[PDB]
Amino acid sequence: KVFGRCELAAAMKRHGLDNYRGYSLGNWVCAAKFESNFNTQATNRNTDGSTDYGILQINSRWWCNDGRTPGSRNLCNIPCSALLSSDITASVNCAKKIVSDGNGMNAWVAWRNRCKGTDVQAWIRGCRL
Repeated sequence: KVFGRCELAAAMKRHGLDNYRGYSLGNWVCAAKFESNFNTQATNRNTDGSTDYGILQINSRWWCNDGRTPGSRNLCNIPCSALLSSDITASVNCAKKIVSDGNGMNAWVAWRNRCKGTDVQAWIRGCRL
């Protein structure tokens, strides 16, 4: 399901991502905007061979099991097929973990190269929350 912008912003807010670990809603929206275009059915095979999964783009090397990435850890304890569902509960329950590894949101390169240091509250501008 392709989530709108303010549409998504609301799904996160209630799932508990608005100020999780100290990162506002704006950072989260930006993350998936550049990592999937709000598309939750989005996947992308990485060079290392692992694949990214979800509207937050989460690889199977360190966070989920896809049944084809050798050296998997699956620290989230999931299948990566679950980060494709329209319901972003599992892609949120896992994002928290990743942002609590000690790297913060630096985990997402897209955020370190496109959202970090910019006006990110503009991503929730005009949304009724």
